[PDB]
Amino acid sequence: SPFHLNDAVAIVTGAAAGIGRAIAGTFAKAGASVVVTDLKSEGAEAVAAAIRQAGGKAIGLECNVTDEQHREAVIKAALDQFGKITVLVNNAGGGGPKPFDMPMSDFEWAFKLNLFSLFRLSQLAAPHMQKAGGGAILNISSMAGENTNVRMASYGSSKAAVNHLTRNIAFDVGPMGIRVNAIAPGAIKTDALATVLTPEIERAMLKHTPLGRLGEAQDIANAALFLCSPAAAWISGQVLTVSGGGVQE
Amino acid sequence: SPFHLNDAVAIVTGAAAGIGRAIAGTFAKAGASVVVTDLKSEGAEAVAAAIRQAGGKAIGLECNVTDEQHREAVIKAALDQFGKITVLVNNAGGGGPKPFDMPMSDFEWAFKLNLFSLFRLSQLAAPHMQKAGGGAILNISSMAGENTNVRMASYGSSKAAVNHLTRNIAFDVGPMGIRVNAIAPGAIKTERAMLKHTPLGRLGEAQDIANAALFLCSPAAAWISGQVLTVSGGGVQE
Repeated sequence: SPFHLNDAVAIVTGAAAGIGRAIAGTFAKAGASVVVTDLKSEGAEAVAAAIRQAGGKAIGLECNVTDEQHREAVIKAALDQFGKITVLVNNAGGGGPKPFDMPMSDFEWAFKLNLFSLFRLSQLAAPHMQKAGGGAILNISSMAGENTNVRMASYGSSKAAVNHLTRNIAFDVGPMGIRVNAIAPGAIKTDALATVLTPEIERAMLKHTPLGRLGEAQDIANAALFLCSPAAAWISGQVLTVSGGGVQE
Repeated sequence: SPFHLNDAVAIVTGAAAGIGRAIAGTFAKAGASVVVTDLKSEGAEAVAAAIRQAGGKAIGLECNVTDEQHREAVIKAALDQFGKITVLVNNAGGGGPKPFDMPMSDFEWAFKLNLFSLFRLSQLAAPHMQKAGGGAILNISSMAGENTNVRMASYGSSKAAVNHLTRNIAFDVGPMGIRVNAIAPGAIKTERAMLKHTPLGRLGEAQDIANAALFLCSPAAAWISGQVLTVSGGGVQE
């Protein structure tokens, strides 16, 4: 099977919960040594400990991905712990609906968090992936990068930039043996709150979801494993939308 | 004919030369009073003076569109001179090919110059547009916003952000009576290699872009918003 990550070393950011946590655990089961990072150090550590107790190799670190010193520390930690970097999953991000008249600090922060952080981490990881014989970068984007709605000036525009960055930097790092792809997830039921996801909003989301259920973090992690494995060795510059056939407003 | 800009007041940024200059002069000939701005004071004044000599209404002023005090000065100059704002053409921008390992300040500057500037100018103009009964915003983007190539990490990604900003803020400002569109222009004369994949077999003129700009800012486009119109002879140059 080509769907393994044998001898890989994967950095997974923002991974104390949700999609990032599922990606970290799945990648470790598939053979990768995993560097789990999160804004809360205790949460990254809990994921890494669970991986180790299940028979895998992992460490957990605090990382504010918007801080250059934190970014450099994560790169160094991966090299100090496992000797190389071959996979980078840029899952850290955030934001959401905001009014058109938002303060410019809010608009700029969407870009610092969703885009500048993962571009810089990609810059820092790429020389190490080339030295290791090749690698894969995976960006977790959002369906907002392709869809259009109210209150999306910062969130939608920053995620659109993530999508197009993915397509373009594939040309820059392909000759170094590095693939770059993105996943745009639909609405995920994992870690969603029952008060935020009460049956009337769930019914309204499922009305435009052909497959009749909301997503799970493991769905995204399965697609992430595919895109970071030799099974996707000739796939680069792609944005894969995982959303059950539809959209969830 | 609703292809005119009668009684309009249009701010046009980056208008000292090329597309911006053509849009300013075209918009004035179509009936608009034009606030011509450029990073270079002399470039903006020269175009505004040439418009006035040809019989139009125009003022020119320096504006670094990445400087908040400059942005506010342009809004105030439009209101002081002409009493309202109904059209904003965001043509100021820049950048180009850069290596993947560029300094981070280069990457961030692409977004400050190409995106943050025109979002903030859109925020500043919109309440005045709403009070005037409606308006049109036009963003001059780039074909790099939808194309994929080497050395495009900052330029391509920032122009893609401009395109998607256009699509999304159309939802926010439509209820204020404001349309928002973009143009992605092809290579303009200011050869057989650049034209090898251009169906119409010629380079563009600045006037080609200005004609499309005039349409999209005119009542003839009163029900068009959120669109990115590519004006490039059917293909990609170079």
